[PDB]
Order: sequence, then C-alpha cells, then structure tokens
Amino acid sequence: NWTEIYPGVWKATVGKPESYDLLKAAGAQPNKDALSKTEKVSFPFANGGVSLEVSGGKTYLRFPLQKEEQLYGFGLNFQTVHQRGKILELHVDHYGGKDSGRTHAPTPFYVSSNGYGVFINSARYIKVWAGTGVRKDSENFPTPKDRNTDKTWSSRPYSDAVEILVPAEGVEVYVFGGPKPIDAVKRYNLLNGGGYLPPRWGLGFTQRVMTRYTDKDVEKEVNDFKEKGYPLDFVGLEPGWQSKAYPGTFSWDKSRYPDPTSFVKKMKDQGIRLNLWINPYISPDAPFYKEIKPYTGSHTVWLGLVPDFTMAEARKPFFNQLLKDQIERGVSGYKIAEVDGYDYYLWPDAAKFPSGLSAEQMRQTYGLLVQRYSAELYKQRNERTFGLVRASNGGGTSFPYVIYNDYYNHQDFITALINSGFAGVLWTPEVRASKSGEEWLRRFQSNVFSPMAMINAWASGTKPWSYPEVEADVKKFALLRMQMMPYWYSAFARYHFEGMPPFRGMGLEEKEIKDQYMAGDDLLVAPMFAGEKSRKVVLPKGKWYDFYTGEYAGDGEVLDVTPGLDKIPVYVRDGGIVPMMPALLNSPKSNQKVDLEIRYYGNKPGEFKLYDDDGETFNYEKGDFSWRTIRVEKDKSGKVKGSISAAVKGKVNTVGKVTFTAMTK
Amino acid sequence: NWTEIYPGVWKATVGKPESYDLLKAAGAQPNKDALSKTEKVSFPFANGGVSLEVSGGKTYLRFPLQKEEQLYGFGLNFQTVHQRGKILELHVDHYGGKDSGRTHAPTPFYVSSNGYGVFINSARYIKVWAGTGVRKDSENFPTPKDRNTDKTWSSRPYSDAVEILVPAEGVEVYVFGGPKPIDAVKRYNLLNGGGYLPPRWGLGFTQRVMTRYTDKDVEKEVNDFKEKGYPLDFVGLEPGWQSKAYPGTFSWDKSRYPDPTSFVKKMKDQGIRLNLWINPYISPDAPFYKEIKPYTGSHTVWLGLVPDFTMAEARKPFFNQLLKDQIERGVSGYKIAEVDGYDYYLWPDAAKFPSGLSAEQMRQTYGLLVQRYSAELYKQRNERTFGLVRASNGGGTSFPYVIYNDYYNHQDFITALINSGFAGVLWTPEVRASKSGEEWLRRFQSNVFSPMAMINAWASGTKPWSYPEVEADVKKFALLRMQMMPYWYSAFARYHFEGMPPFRGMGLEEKEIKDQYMAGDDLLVAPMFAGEKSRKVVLPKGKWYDFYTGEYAGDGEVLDVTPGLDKIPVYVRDGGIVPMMPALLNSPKSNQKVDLEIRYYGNKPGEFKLYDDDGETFNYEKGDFSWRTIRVEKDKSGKVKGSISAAVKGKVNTVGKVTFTAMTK
Repeated sequence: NWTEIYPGVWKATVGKPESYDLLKAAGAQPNKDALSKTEKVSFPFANGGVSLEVSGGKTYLRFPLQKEEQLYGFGLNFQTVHQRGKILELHVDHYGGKDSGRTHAPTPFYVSSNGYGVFINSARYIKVWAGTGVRKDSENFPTPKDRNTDKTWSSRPYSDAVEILVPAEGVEVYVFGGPKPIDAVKRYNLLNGGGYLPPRWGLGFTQRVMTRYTDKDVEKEVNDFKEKGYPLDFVGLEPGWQSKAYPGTFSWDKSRYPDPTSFVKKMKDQGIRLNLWINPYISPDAPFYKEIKPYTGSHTVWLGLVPDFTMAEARKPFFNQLLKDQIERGVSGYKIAEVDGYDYYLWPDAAKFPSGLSAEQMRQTYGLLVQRYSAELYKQRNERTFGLVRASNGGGTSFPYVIYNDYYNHQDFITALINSGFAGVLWTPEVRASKSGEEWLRRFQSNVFSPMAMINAWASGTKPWSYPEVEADVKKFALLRMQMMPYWYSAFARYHFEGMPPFRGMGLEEKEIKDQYMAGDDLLVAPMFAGEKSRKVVLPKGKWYDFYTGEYAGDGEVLDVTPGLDKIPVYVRDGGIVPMMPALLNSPKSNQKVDLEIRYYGNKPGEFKLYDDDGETFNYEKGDFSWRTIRVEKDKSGKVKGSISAAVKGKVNTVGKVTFTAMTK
Repeated sequence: NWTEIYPGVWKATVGKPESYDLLKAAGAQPNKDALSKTEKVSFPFANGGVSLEVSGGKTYLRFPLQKEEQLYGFGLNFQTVHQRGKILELHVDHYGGKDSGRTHAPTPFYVSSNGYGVFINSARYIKVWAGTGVRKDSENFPTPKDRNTDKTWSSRPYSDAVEILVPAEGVEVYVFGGPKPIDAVKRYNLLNGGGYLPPRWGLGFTQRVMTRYTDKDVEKEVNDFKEKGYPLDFVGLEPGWQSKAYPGTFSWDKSRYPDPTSFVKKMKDQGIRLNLWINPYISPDAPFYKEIKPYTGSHTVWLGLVPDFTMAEARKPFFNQLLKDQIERGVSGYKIAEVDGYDYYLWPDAAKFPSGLSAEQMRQTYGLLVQRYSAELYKQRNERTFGLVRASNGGGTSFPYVIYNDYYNHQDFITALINSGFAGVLWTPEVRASKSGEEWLRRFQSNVFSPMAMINAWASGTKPWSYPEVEADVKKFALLRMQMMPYWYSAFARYHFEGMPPFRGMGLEEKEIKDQYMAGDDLLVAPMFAGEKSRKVVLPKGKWYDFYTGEYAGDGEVLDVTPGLDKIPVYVRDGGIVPMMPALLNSPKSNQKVDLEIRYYGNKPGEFKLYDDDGETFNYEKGDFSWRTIRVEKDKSGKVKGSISAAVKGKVNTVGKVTFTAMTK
C-alpha cells in the first residue's frame, strides 16, 4: 500500500524488493526541504485499476490509463517523445539506432499528460508495455469485430493500462502527483536530490583535443584560442594522457605529459581547467592492478579488468589513484566513457562479480557508480566538478555529469535533448566534425543552447574556426554562450533547488513535437538542420518575441520561418528576461563583479530570479547564496523600467552595474 | 554430470530444472531404434572448459571453443549462417528484419564445424553469447594492448567460449556427438522423434486463394487448374471460410460455404484436398466460447481469447470443434497463423494463464502446442496431415508443419531455408506476388526446390499463370515438382527415419555461404534473384554435373554462371540419381503403380534408396514400407546399366516400369 512520504510523493513496497536498486546504487538523498515546499496534491490514481503482484519469480505492475492520456519518458529516447503504445525493455546500452529501451539512461520513470509520474526503483532490466495489452476482463474491452466483413477492424485494439514486468520477487515503486506533468518531474528530480549545482566554469566553452596531443600541443591550442578571441574554460584530454589506454593505467604518460603538475598549473594559471577521459577498465600496468584484481569481475572490457565498485576494496585503490595523481594536481573533472555498451564490448550478463551483484544490475548502474564516487572526491575538497558520462539511470539526477555519445544524427540529438527533461539526466548534442560549414554552424548553434557547449575533436582535430565559410558566426555563438552565462546559471540553480530540468519538451508549463525544446524558463528553441532553408515553429498560447530583434512573433500558432544561416530560431515568452554579462573569454572568478544587461522581451511585466554565489564551492550548502529578484516593464511612454532586489548582507555578491533593455520596440 | 542416454547423446541436469520445457511441451518421443543404430562416438568436450552452474536465480552455462571453430544454428535466422561472434536472445516472434534471436523458431540448438551440437531444453527466453565474452581467467586471455600506440589493438578481442544464460533455477542440457556436423543434427532430430513422414499429396502443389473466395470461387479455380494443365493437390482457404475471423468462430461461414460437407467432398472427388487457415484466438460467437473461457489467458489477441492449451479443459472444446466440424468432413489440414508475434499483437509477457504457466513459456511454445494437438487428431484417424505454422521451436522436429511468414526478401528467404536444416524445422520460401514476371519465376523456381510448393494468393489473387512473360516456364517448374515427387518423398523418408534434414547448408556432407543449399542428398541448388543475369556457384570437392544437360560442371571450384530466366542453377553430385515419375497433375493414389525414369548423373557408380509405402496412413509404423535400392553406372561402352532391388513380399508396391538414363553423355 501507498505511503505519502512527501507532499505529492507516494511509495509502495511490493513483495520482497532486492537489497540493491537504483537509489541505493546512486546514494541519492532526497531534498526534503524542497519537497516539503511543494503542494499537497491528491493521489493520482483515484478510481482503482492499480495492480501490484508478485508471481512466478517476477513483479507484475499495472497502472490505468484514460482515453485522453499521452505518456512521456522511459529514459533517453532519440526518435520518439510520445510513449503511449510503445513496448520497451529498459537496458543500459550505447544507442543503437532505434528506440527499444536500450539507451544511455533508460530511466524507469514515466510522466502522463494528466500530471502524474511513476518510478520503478529496480536495477534490473525492466519490460514495459505502455498501453498495448488488451485484457479480457478490462472495463474498456473493445467489442470483437469480424475482420472478414468489417472495415473498422483494428490491428491494434484499444489498450487501457501501462504494464510493467520486473524480474525480481518484489520492487519499490514511487508515484508523483501533479497537478501538471512538470510538477511530477520536479518531485521525481527532488527525490533524487535535485540536479547538481554546476560550477560557472562548467557552463563555459570546452574543447576536447586529439587523442595524441602532447602537453605542448595543448598549450599551443590554448594560445590559439586566446589569440583568436574565442572563449575557453576547460580542455578535454583524450586517451593519450594515459601511459596506456584500453585498458588504462590511470597515470600520466611520461613522453606526452612529462611534467603533469607543471602542465596542470600552467593551464590553470591561464584560466584553463582540464577534463580527463577515462574508461574504468584496468591495465596490468596500472599501479594498483595487483591490489584491485581480486575485486574485479570474471569478464574484461577491451582486455581490462572491471572493478566491482560496490566493494570498498575496489573503490579505495581506483579512486585513490585519481585523487593523488590527478585531482590533487588540479584536474577539474572527468569524461567517463564506455560504461554503456555495446553488448559485444561490455561484459555479458553471464559474467560474475565478487560482491555477488548480478552482472545485470552492474550493467544498469555502473555509470551511476562511477559518477557517484568520482563526484565525492571533489565534494570532500569543497570543490565543484562538471564532466561527461556515457551511461546513467534513475537515481542519477544529482550527479555532476552530462551524457554524450558516439552517435551523430542531428535530429535525433535534439530529440534526446527533449527527452533528457523527462529522464532526470542531462544530455549534450556535442559537435565533432561535419561535411559542410552549414552543418558545423547548425550543430554549434544547438549545442550552445544545451547543458555543455563543446567541440569534441578527439579524431577530427577541428576547432571552432575550422570552417571558414561560417567562422564569424561560430565565434558569435561562442561569445553568446558566455554572455548568457547568468541565464544558464540561474536555470541550473532551479534544477538543483527545485528539480526543474533546464532543457525540456513542449507543453510542460508550470501531436508530438520532436524538434523544439524550452531552454530555461523563457526560451523556446527550434533548431535548423543542414539542408533546410526553412522550418515550421509551433508556438504555445501566449505571446512570443524574436530572440534577436525583440519583435512580436506570434501567439498559439504555427510560423513558417526562414532564419538564415546566421540564426538559430529562438523565441522568448512575453515578459521574458535574459540577463547578459559581457562577452568574457573565461568564466568570472568568485571575487569578481560583473555587469549585467537585462534584456526584457514583450510588454507583460516580467520577473526573473537571478542566482548568485561563489560559483565553485559547496559553500551554498551552508546558505551562502542569494536569489536576486529582477523586475522589468515599460512605463506609460513605452520606456523600460527595471528593478533588482538588494544584495543580502554577508552573502557573495558578483553583480556589478545593472542596466535594462526593452527588446520589443 | 553427463549420462550417455543414446549413442552420441549425453544429458546433464543442472540445478532444479523447471517442470515444463520444450520436449515436454511437444510431447516429443525419441526414435530409440534409429538412435541405437548411430555410431558410439566419444564425448565432444574432452579437455575440460565446461561449466554448469546455478546462481542468483539463473543457470549459467559455458562451453569451450577452439580457434578453428565455426558455429551454426540458434534457430531460423534470415541474414546470417555463421553464428560465432553473435549475441542473441532466443525469443519466438515474427521476423523483424534482423537476426537478434527473435524469429519463428528460435531453436536453442547449435552445431559446431568440429562435429558436435548442444541443445538447451528450456521454454524460457534464452540469452546467448556465442564467443564474445573474454574472461580474465581464460587460458587464452589475449595480452592487453595499448590502443594509444599499437595499431594491432582489437575492438573485439579473442573469445574462447559459448556462454548461455537461462532464467531459471536449473536446466536440462543435451550434447550430441559427431564425428561430422550433420551427425550431430541427425541425432538431435532423432531425439525429437525424427521429421514427420509427410503424405505424398503434401509434396504436390498448393494454391491458397483470396480471403473472400466462396465455395463456387474455389470450384472455378480448381477447374481452371485442370483446364490449363497445372498440378494441384491442395487448396488453402484463408480467413473467409470462418463465419467470423480475428477472432474466429472455427465454424464454416453460411453465406460463402453454405454446404461444407458437400463442398469438401466435391473437391476431394476431384483429387483436391483443403487446408484451412486458423489463428487460435476465440470469438464470442464460437460455439465453445463459454465452455473454454475460464481456460483462457488474461490478455487477448485481436480481441480473441487465448486458450491455455496446456490444460485438457481448453484442448477438449477447441480440438473437438476442429474434429467434428472440419476434419470429419474431409479437411486435410491447417495453416496455423499468428502464434509468433509481433509483441504488440500477441499477449505481453505480463499476461497470466490459468494453468499457472508463465506467459513467456507460453509464448515460446504456443506454436508447438497447436501443432502437437492438431496433428494428434489426424494420427488418431490413421491419416497423415501436412500444413503450415508461423511458430515453432526445439521439440518440434516431428510435427507435420512447414514454417512460412509475412516477410518477403527473397535472399533472406533462401538464407532461412539454409538455416532450417540447423534448426530442426521445415521452412518454405512461399510465393505471393511480384513486380515482374522475372521475380515471379525466380521465386517459383526456388519454391519448387523446398518443403512446400505454394503460391499464397490470400491478397494478391495470383495463379501460377498470372505473369504472361514467364507462364510457360512456371508451368514447366510446376510439372517438374510433380516429376520429382519420388526424389522428395525419399528425402523426407530420410528426415523421418534418420533425422536427415532435406534442405541444408553447404559443408554438411555425411567463408559463409548464404545463397546455396543442398536439396536431398544429390542436388546443390543455387538460386538466382531478380535483377541478376549471373551469379557465382561454389562447388564442393568431387565432381558435379548440370541438372538439365548432365554435362560436367566442375570440382572444388567457383563457377560464374549465366543460366537464363528459364533455369535455376542446380548441380548433381557425381553418381547422383534423381528418380522421376510422369508429370501427373495430382499425387498418385496408394493403389496406383507409377513408372519411374532413373536419371543418373556423372560416371561414379550411383546408389539411391527409394522409399515406398501407401503415402497417406500410419501403416508404416507397423512396418508396411520398403526401401528399394537403385544402382546405376555406365558399362565399358558408356551405355547405362541399372538395377532395382526386388519388391518385398506383403508390402505396398507403387513402383511401375523402371527405365534408366545416363544424363552425362
């Protein structure tokens, strides 16, 4: 039966749940304070139709559906957003080109258009029939028809329930109330701890360089960024930083990085952080190999041992090496690769791990484990991190990682960004290479309207400026990313404090749209793809304004837009506010005041809550942060009038001179 | 541990096997006599490396591989024949366009090129890693390499074992000795009971007619066959024979079939048998609906109830209706459709059945159940049947059904025919429609070199003669099918008595070839596909002769062949014999003597065992059958010399005048 454990959050324990699951894997702590401030709402299933049973070694769940209902979620899908009528097996994997449930974060959480959500807290592979079963004893059992004579016969008759099968003798289930879909997602994310509060530097530009780069090659590339006037906060090092890779030594290569301490410091003195590639698979030449070997699984991945990170005996040596050899030299973070799949790379489900944990549960949670324990090392030092990971799951909302992959279809990259908001994880549609300048720019445009602005040149060697046809426009979008930092930072603060995903699908205000997303509270983004001169944009009710010119765009209608190569279609809600700092090339330091220009759109009076703190430590946990309320409207004459609430005694204040701009003439 | 239960057959019971499995589902009885006559051979795993364990609710199996080894089988695959390096989940389904283990007969049986086989007797979904796992404690653990510096680094390092995971607390496993791959397949098939011994009429031509045909429409089509001089033994009726379909009444429609008894008799008096389409899903208008309803599952398929055929209470009413309303009127057999998938048509794994059997095991065996109990009704009447089914599995070798599907890629249709020989089931690459006469003929050509010569015109309304460009050649191939009846019948006798699959891949004498198959003992078939003027044919060592002209073709070499539209490339082994009866339009009756022309190929002295019995009852089980030994060679002058062994006192003898022809001038 259902215990209301928080406002709008109910928990049921069915049968005998397993001792390991997603929340336990992640060590996810609920944000009780934030949850306590959400509305009491009533239980979303008010008219029965809920069934929870254990039989033949499995847990059978059924949740009812109404005729109107559409469903969202079930993880990081790339080709679909509406989930009703889909059949899935949720299974961590590298994305394979179709939506089957095999994906980087196959989060067992779904949301209904009626404003509720359901989370199945199991680390097993989970089967989902999202309204396909037609039960003989249903209250909505359609009348049988004779296909021989009746042209209305249906090959897929009406189904009135979500059915879920968990291969275990019980399970914990959570249900989240509304009243809106976004309310259920926020409560889910808060139950997970809220999103990570990223460092400001994490929201700047990152360049990953070719595998083979030496320390000298990186220093030169850094100098070229500076010389050309492009932003850069952190550089990604790829497998060549290690003395061996696939499998790895987790130790700096002596020929390419002869003096790691000096290198890391030189970069940091120029404002440049480093983010290091790893996969967690262990070389016989790693310095902790012999120590860790008894605490690794039966099967290897690219001839590397697989640590059982549920065991302290594997974690201590692995994470001590990261700490001592890298983090204590100044390394800012990691890119955790190849913790997803494919099945022919990773260990089989037939593998055995020394803790006794099934290879299945290990597969479902390995990404979560590496995120968890790596993030801890930074938190212990009162320092934020921000990096990349190729696998996550339910339980992972609070971790400082963005999902990326080795797939590349641009349309599908945007669809995954939409679905990230339903999945309790972050996703970046990264830029690598391109056949044309046009495609390079379209990809860069969408990428700067995402969790992480990044070119990953591991194989391509490209730089922002590598395509001369679009060079000037790429630079503009790179500088825009920096100017928007206060907007993004505030959105990420909402993710942390309120559970509000910073990127999400349409229809999520507080037919399927697979190619538009909200970015923060105020911006509707509708990317162009290479080869297109124009697209349609579906605007929600309420008035919207062009991001660039401030001019009225529309209201609850469809636009045909021909933006040009130099613009990504972006629209701002009436009264929407985007605070802009100067076009700095490096994120500003905690002791640095920064001017803001408050760009105000439309005519409805606007209100924006600007988040402010030191941008890099966990001092915010002790209360050292502020929300500055910004209000803007136009007076009788049509002239802009703005205010900002007063700085708070004793708190960090990085807000400099504030000016206001009415974008809508 | 391993009990030698028959010559070259070993059984191990690991843990606690489930009470239901594939062999029990099928009620498969071993052919002990035939098995007792195979060679004692030694256990195929002589040097350890075999592991059988139960852990965490699952059964983990590992079987070693050597460097040389290639693997075949794992069911009815459509795009692959070599299985080493593949990962599969064996799951009954309609084929979905790729080889994942989801297919009509996902037989959990594999064969090695080293001459052994392994069968996993579980009715669960079974996961297979066929040499992809790389174990840290392997005796062949490759040396780790540094991908940063070593260009020989492998993304898929060497794997030395087949690994299998069964989701249950134990399992029965069978191992089959050699010394050749074909020996292991034969023993597997014999353990299943051997193949069904089909009626001769089952090897004739069958036409399935459009869904809507009335009794009068069928009588006319029959008259057109006769008038045009095309063969026909049985007509397929499609869903319109029932008063309702999807779901079904299992009762003759009163408007389209007003007098069933008279109709069936009229057809039978003209030599024409009937084969009726069913799916097993029950209409509220079926006459046994109320009786059967408590013995049906929770979920419906196209609004039809799903009988639990493991319960006598479901079988009795269902099969009594078939018996009384159809079989006792003269109906010869059935086409059992839609017992495979897709997942969105069939019941979810979350469904519940009144016997308590998991929906999973029901999914894996439903085809087997319908085959089993329907075949029984015929056997009880001392009458053979022969029909079609869209799902089978391990345990199904002995049933009188051929697999077909609703897919159509021709290349893949031939690949499935190859893989049928590894899977213990029969498959027909059926003909339906085509965009060109060329394609129609190429499809008809391969189809008459298969288990069932059939056009399925359920939607297309086509007849053999519907494409005028190729009409004359289709007729020739239809008549050839009849003339070859003694060849096919004898091959099917070998399937029954010896386990020898009548259609099989290359290299199976007693790189991957996906487009040639052996048909009987003597014929190598290499189909053309539409759009091709020529193809390569890979001939095994030993001499081969052109089927049509008898001329030497080659020996252990590759040919480039341009056969023309009018020929399918077929080659005959040196000394090969094809007995030919006259081009009859209807299969000959049990009391009818038939002349044979013995077509003898090459110069090596040949020997052929001609099977003979009444062709339609189970009297053969009481010993009323003969094998007539035919020997042929050319004398000194190069003139043919032949013999046939003497007819056996008291036995059926349908052999008339016998003449001999040396095809190789």
